[PDB]
Amino acid sequence: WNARNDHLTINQWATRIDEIGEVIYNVREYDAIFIGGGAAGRFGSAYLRAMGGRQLIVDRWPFLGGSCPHNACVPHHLFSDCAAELMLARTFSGQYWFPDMVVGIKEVVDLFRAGRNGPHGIMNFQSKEQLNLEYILNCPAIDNHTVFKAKNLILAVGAGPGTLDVPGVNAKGVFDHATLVEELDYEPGSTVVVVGGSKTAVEYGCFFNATGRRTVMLVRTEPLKLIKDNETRAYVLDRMKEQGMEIISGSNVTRIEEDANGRVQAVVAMTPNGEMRIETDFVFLGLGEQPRSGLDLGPKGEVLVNEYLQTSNVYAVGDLIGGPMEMFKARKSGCYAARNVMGEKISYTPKNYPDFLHTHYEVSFLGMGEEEARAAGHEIVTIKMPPDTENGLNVALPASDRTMLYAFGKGTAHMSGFQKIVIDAKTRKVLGAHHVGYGAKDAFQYLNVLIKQGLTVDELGDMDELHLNPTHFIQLSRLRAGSKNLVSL
Amino acid sequence: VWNARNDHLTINQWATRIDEILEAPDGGEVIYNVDENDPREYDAIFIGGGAAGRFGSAYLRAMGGRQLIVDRWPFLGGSCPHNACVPHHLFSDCAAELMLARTFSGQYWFPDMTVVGIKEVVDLFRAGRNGPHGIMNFQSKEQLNLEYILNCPAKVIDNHTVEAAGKVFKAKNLILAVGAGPGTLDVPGVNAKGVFDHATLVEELDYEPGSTVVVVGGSKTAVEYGCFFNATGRRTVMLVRTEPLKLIKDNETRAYVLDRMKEQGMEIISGSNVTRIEEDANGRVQAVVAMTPNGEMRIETDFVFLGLGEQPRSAELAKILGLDLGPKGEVLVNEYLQTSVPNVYAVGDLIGGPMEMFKARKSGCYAARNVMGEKISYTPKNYPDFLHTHYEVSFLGMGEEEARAAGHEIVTIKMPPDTENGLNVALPASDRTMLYAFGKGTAHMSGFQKIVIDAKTRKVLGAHHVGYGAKDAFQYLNVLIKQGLTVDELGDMDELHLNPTHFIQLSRLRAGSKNLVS
Ligand SMILES: Cc1cc2c(cc1C)N(C[C@H](O)[C@H](O)[C@H](O)COP(=O)(O)OP(=O)(O)OC[C@H]1O[C@@H](n3cnc4c(N)ncnc43)[C@H](O)[C@@H]1O)c1[nH]c(=O)[nH]c(=O)c1N2
Ligand SMILES: Cc1cc2c(cc1C)N(C[C@H](O)[C@H](O)[C@H](O)COP(=O)(O)OP(=O)(O)OC[C@H]1O[C@@H](n3cnc4c(N)ncnc43)[C@H](O)[C@@H]1O)c1[nH]c(=O)[nH]c(=O)c1N2
Ligand SMILES: O=S(=O)(O)CCS
Ligand SMILES: O=S(=O)(O)CCS
Ligand SMILES: [Mg+2]
Ligand SMILES: [Mg+2]
Repeated sequence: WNARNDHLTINQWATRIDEIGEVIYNVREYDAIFIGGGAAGRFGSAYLRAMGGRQLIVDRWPFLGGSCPHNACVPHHLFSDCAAELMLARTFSGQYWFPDMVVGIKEVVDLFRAGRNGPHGIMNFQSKEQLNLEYILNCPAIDNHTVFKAKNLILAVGAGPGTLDVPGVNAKGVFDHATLVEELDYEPGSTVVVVGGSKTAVEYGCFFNATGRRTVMLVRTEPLKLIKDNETRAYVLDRMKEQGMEIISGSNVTRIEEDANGRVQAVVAMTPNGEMRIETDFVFLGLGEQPRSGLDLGPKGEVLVNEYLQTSNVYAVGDLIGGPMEMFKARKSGCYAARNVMGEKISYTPKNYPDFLHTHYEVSFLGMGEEEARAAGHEIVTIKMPPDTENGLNVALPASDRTMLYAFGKGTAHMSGFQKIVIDAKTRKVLGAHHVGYGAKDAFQYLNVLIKQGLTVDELGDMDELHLNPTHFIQLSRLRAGSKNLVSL
Repeated sequence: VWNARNDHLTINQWATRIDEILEAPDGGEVIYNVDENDPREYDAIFIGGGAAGRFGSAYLRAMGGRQLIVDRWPFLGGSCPHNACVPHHLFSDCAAELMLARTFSGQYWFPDMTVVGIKEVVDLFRAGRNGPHGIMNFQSKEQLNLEYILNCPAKVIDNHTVEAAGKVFKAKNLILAVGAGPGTLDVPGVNAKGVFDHATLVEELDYEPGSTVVVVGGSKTAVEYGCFFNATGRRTVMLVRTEPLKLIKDNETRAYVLDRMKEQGMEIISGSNVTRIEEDANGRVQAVVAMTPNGEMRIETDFVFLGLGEQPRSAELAKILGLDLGPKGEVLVNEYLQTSVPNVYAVGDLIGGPMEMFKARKSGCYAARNVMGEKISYTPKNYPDFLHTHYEVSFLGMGEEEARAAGHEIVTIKMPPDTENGLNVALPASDRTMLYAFGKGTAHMSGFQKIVIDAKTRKVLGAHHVGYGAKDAFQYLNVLIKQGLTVDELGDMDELHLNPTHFIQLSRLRAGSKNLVS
C-alpha cells in the first residue's frame, strides 16, 4: 500500500493498524537504512533526518515504536498504575469511597489490547507527518550496503524474551511479557508463579499480587540487586512481603507440570531448603531479554560495538547491543549512531544514569548507596526520611502526593515511603539519591544532571522546594547545610 | 510550666502529648525547652515557630548561634501541619483518587459512584495531624538542638526583650515569624454557622454538608478545596473576584485546566463578589447572594468555604515596635529582611506574598544568616509554582503568549499535538494517567504539557504540565533553566520512560535541526 501521498490522522492510523496484511510503503542515496523501527531505529531516523540526511526504516510490525507501545514499557506502566491503585484500595478497603476488597487480569490485559493502537497511531502519524521520515512497515527486512542501497546500516532489531530449558515451558498458561498481551484467553486461578527477580518480574508480579492472587517469585540469585542502598532495598522488599508476596532466593524451576489437557497445573522448583511444588495454572517468566543477533558477538549474544556504535558501515544500537536495556539507551544510541553516520564523530558510553523500577511503589535511584559509599572510603552523612528512631517507619513522614492517606491512616504510616541522600562530608557533594513512593521518578532525571555537575548540600538547600514535595531533599539539606561540620538527619 | 529540657520523648510520645495538651480544658501546660546551663546571649528570638521560625532557628543554630523559639502552638511547624499545606495535600489526594473512581465507576475494581463524607475526611486529618506535630517537636529538640517555648504566646517588650512562660529573655535581635491569618469577607451573614475557612474547617466541622458547596475566591486554596468538595459529589460553585487561575500564565495550559474542572461539574463564576450570606432561623447558612457579570445570583447551600488571601499578623507587633507596614498590613522589610526597627527582622507570611513554604523557610534562614554576620539578600522571583485541581498543575517561566509579547521568536514542544483529533489521543501518558490514556473516551484526560523555547538562542523559556508526578521535577528543572538550559542540553539527558514530563525525548526529536520546529 503506497501511503506516501496519504495523510491519515492519528485515529485513522490507529484504525488502519488494527485492521492490518498489506505492506505499508512510505518512500539522494540513503545515508542509513535502519533494520527495525523501535525506540532506537525511530529516534535515530528522526535525528538523522533532522540533520538533513536520508533514512529508511524497515520493520516487521505495521507500526513504529517497537516493543515499548506493543508489549513492553506502556503495558508495564498500565499494570503498575493498577498495582499502586489496588494496594491503596486494599489498604483502605471498606473505608471512605473504597468498597470491600479478585481483579480480572484478562480484563486489564484486554483494556491494553483494545487501546494500544492509540500509541501506534501516534507513532505512525508523528513519524510521517511531523518527523518527515520514510518507512516500510509490516514487512521483515543482503550485505553491508544492501537490504535498497544505503551508505550505512544501523541494526536496531532489539531483543527477545528469555527462555527456560525445563519440561512444560510450552504448556498453556506459561507467559512472558510479549505473549501475555497476545495469548491470554482465560482468567488465571488464585496462584501465580513468577520466575526471575529483576525489573520485569517484580513489576508484573506486584500487579498479579495486587489483583488478589497468591504470588510466588522464584529468584535464581537475590531479588532487586539493582537497588544498591541496603535500607532502600529492605524497605522495598519489606513492603512487597507485607502485601503477601513470597520471594524465594536461590531457587531454580525444575519442571512445569502439565495436566492432561496440556495446561499448567504446578511448578516444581529446587530451593536452598529443598524441592517444593506450587499448584498454579499461570506462570509468568520475567527473565532477561536476549539480543536478536559476520558480526562479532559478546558472551550473551549482544552485537559488539565500539564507543561510536560501530560493529566489526554497520552500526548497532538499542537492546541489540546489550545492557542497559532502557529507553534512554536505545534512543540515545540510535541518535548517536545517526550523528556518526552523518559525519559527527561522538562517543557514547552510558554511565552514571538514574534508574527506576515499580513494585506497588515507584522506586528511583541514582549514584551510590550508603554502605557502598563508606566501603569506598568516604566520610558520609545521610539525610533521610523517616529518621532512625525507636518508632522506626511508624511515623507520618515522608509524605507527599498519593501517600497522604498512608501517612494519616490508622496503622498505615510505615507505608508512606522511604528516601535518602548520601553526601560526602568533606566535599559536601551529593553522591547518591534514593526514593520509594510516588512522583519522584521524573525529578531524578533532572536531579541526576545537577549531581553530575557537582551538586552540594548547600546548593540543594538553596533551591525553591514545591512543598509538600515527593523528594524532601531540598529542605532537609537546608536544615543541615548551615554547619561547616555536616551531621546526618 | 513543664520543664521538658531533660525529657527525651519519642516522635509518637510527642504526638500523644501534644494531642493531650491541645485537648486540655485549661489550655494545657507550657512546653519549656530552654538550656538553662548555657551562658551565651541569644543571637535571636523567633516570634513564631512555623516554617520560617523553625527553619531560621535550625540554620542559626547550625551556624553556631543561639536561638529561642516562642510559639503559642503546643507544636512546631506552624500552619503547615495543622491547617494548611498538610490537610490541603490530603484533600487533593482525595480529589485525584475520586476523579479516577468516578471516571471508571463500576469498571475493574472500582465501585459504582453514580456522595463522599467531607466530615469523615476532615476527621481523618484531625485524627492523624498529631504525627507530623510529634516529628516537628522531636526533630527540633533532639536532632536540630533547638531551644523553644511552646503553648505560650510571646509578649514582645522591646526590640531586644521578650517575655515567655513568666520569664524575660534578652536577645541581640528579634525575628518576627507570626505568619498570616485567614482572609475574611465584610458582608452580612459571614459569621453564620456553615461558613468556613482553611483554619475553621479542621476545627469546627460538626455536621456533614449538603448537596451544594459555595467557594469564595480564586486562590490556590479556593481551587484546591473546591476540587475536593466537587470530587465528593457536590455541586460546587466558585465565586472568583477577578478571572480564574490567573497564575497559569500560559493560555493553553490554563484553558486545559479550566475545561477539565468544568467537565467534572464545577461552575466557575468570574468577576463575582458576595453581597450577603443568608442565615436560616437556626443560624445556619441557607444561601449565598453575589453580584456577577450576569447580574445577581443566589445559590442555596448550607456550606460556604472562604478561600481568600491570608492577612499578615502585624497589628500587635507594629504597635509595640513601631514597625512600618505596607498597604495589606504586611511588615515592610529591605532585601536583608530587616524591618524599619533596628535589630528586628521579619520573615515568612508576615512579610506578604509570595506566601509559600520555600519563601517562609528561605526568608527565615537568610534573616538568621544576616543576624550571624553574613550579609545576604533575599528577593524571591523566577521560582517554580504549582497548584492542585483534580490534577497537579506545574509551571515555571514564561507562557507562550507572554514569551512572544516579550519579543521572543519561539517554538513550542507539547503533548498532545495540535491535530484534528485534539486531546483524544493516548498521549501524554505516564504514572497515574495510564487508565485515562487507555480508557474508552477518557484519553483527553491524560494530561497536557508544553515547553516554550527561544527559536534563536534555543533556550528553554518556560515549562508547563498538567497531570501527575512532575511537581517534584519542576524544582530541579527550574534550577537547570535558570542556568541557561537549551533544547539540545535537555535532549541529551537520560529520561526515565514513561516519564511524567516528556520534555527530554521530545526535545531530542527536534534538537537535530539548525532551524527548530514545534
Ligand atoms: C516488559 C518490559 C518493560 C520495560 C522494558 C522492557 C520490557 C521487556 N524496557 C526496555 C525497553 O523496552 C527497551 O530498552 C527498548 O524497547 C529497546 O528498543 P529497541 O529499539 O532497541 O528495541 P525494540 O524491541 O523496541 O525494537 C526492535 C524492532 O525491530 C523489529 N525487528 C526485529 N527483527 C526484525 C527483522 N528481521 N526485520 C524487520 N524488523 C525487525 C521489531 O519489529 C521491533 O519493532 C523499559 N525501558 C524503559 O526505559 N522503561 C521502562 O519502563 C521499560 N519497561
Ligand atoms: C490552606 C493553605 C494551603 C497551603 C498554604 C497556606 C494555606 C493557608 N501554603 C502557604 C504556607 O502554609 C505558608 O506560606 C507558610 O506556612 C508560612 O509559614 P510562616 O512561618 O510564615 O507562618 P505560619 O503561619 O506557619 O507560622 C506562624 C506561627 O506563629 C505563631 N504565632 C502567631 N502569633 C503568635 C504569638 N503572639 N506568639 C507566639 N507565636 C505566635 C503561630 O502559632 C504559628 O505557629 C502553602 N505553601 C506551600 O508552599 N505549599 C502548599 O501546598 C501550601 N498550601
Ligand atoms: O521511543 S518511541 O517513541 O519510539 C516509543 C514510545 S512508547
Ligand atoms: O516547614 S516545617 O518543617 O517547619 C513544617 C512542615 S509541615
Ligand atoms: Mg512513614
Ligand atoms: Mg491525551
